[PDB]
Amino acid sequence: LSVKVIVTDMDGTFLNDAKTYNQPRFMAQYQELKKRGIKFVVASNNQYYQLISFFPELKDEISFVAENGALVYEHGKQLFHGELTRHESRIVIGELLKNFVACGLQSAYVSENAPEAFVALMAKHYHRLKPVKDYQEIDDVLFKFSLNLPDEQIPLVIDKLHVALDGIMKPVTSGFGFIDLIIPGLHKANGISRLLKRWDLSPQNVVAIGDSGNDAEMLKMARYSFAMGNAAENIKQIARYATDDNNHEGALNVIQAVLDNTSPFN
Repeated sequence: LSVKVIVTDMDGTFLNDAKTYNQPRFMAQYQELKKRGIKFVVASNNQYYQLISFFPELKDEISFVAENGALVYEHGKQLFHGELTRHESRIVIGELLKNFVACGLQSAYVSENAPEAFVALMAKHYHRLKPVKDYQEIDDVLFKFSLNLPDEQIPLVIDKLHVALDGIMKPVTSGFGFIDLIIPGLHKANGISRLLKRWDLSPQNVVAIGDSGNDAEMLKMARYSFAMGNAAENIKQIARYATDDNNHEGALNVIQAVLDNTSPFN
């Protein structure tokens, strides 16, 4: 019944619509959570480097479930990562060679022959982007591909890649003109579970805070599950408890309830 972990999604949850949060209030709150030995976790679809930019003073202290569970960090150190074999990366790239970025542990990668305009645009989206001559030559392992193409081609390319890369990777739509290739069995919720196992804690000790469809599993999992006021009704139905919306510090108010030991933590 004791709160030992607070986990939050970012977009639509810990962040307002302006993609910011009350940093001074959260700092003071975190100082207090640390005194009580309560872990704070950010769990999101977002890139690890996009998550930690929000926490420059806490990034080696709090924990991250990034890239929907393909990357897990605890005390500033990588605890878990997904990866493809040299074999599977070869297979994937073969199929793509019929513009893309490959995501590795140390860098993102693009072909040196890829259109220069595309390479310049990608450079803005990744913390590090390395032009490479050969994908079988790079010393990294890969967990994700991002593909850019005319959006009209997307439904057919998804169908093609779904069968062709079955059991290796799953194609999903991302933004306008983009497809992600993701490792199929890696999810936000099982990324969180990896942290719980490391800490010898149970989902019964967990506060989870979310708003969006991809928060459903994490919310089902946690004993103290909270849907943001802006959450769709289906998410509000899954979560046991409610809080104010993301433009009114709703996630911080949950943390406040834990600190106050008020309901449902009383």
